[PDB]
Amino acid sequence: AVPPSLRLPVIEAAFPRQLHPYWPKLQETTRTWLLEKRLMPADKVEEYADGLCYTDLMAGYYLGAPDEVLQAIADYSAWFFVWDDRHDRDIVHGRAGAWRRLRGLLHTALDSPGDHLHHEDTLVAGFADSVRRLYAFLPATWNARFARHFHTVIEAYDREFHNRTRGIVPGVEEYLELRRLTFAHWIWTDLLEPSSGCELPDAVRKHPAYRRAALLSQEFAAWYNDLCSLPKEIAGDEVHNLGISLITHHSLTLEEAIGEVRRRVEECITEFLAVERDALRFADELADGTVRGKELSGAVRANVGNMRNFFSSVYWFHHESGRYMVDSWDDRSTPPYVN
Ligand SMILES: [Mg+2]
Ligand SMILES: [Mg+2]
Ligand SMILES: [Mg+2]
Repeated sequence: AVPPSLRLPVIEAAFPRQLHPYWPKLQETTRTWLLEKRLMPADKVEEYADGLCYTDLMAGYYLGAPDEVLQAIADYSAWFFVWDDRHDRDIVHGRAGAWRRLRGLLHTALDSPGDHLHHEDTLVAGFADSVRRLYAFLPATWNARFARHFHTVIEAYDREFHNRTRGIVPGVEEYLELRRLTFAHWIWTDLLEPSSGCELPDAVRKHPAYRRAALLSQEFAAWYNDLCSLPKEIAGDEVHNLGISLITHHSLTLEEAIGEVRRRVEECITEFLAVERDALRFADELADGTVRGKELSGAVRANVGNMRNFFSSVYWFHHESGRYMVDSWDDRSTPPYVN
């Protein structure tokens, strides 16, 4: 039973969950990949890895993706989570020197993953491994776009580092622009393309309906995460959260911020439903009778479909993952899966 303050009746009724048939293998393989790359201690993987439901999230998102593509996505996503934890630990312990170097190593590895497959820092090598595999599905033009988007993500994380060390709480609009990058909105949007096995031309993917649908899907997830991860981010001295920016600047109380974030989350859903019609109508326009048009039509249709899936997958992920179960920790400021 989902708590009233986090419950979204629309998602439960209009957004039915889906699950990739490869998921059972996905869960085990990703777990093994975390062990082989040494991204987590062997006992924390045994204890927490499956309870984190990182593979569950992506398997309910990228439906119709080839197994190898889904695996690379899941491994990358798992790295993304342990990088968020390393980023958090570097801040609380004030390891600015360690962070700046890692930051630099990630930029370089992003451009040439092969050269960093066996780097001394396992976090860098784990990153290089998943990125190299992601670069093997689609032509170089896609890889370049991916790198370009993730270069921005790293800098956003660096910007987050400086804000938390100084104690600066971003403005509500300053946060919303930063949140699009720290949540990696366009990374997950790009990953839709190898999932449908097709790189979309700019004329297609920058179509207003496609753009808006992709955006709204990411905004919902990012903002619902802020709503659900709020208690664990309060206890961990995290300052990057929509609710926190409201309380700090707009002087809203703890309950006023929750309700305010809820309404923004609810708007995303109904706004998505409106543009989803336009996005799917555009998919029907692409099918002009040609083989090419048919391929582009199917890809967009599958992508928009996965944008929809994200809603249900994220929603149930925040109530099934042990990542946010702060109420069951001995030390609320230190998650047990984090080292
Ligand atoms: Mg975090
Ligand atoms: Mg973050
Ligand atoms: Mg969060």
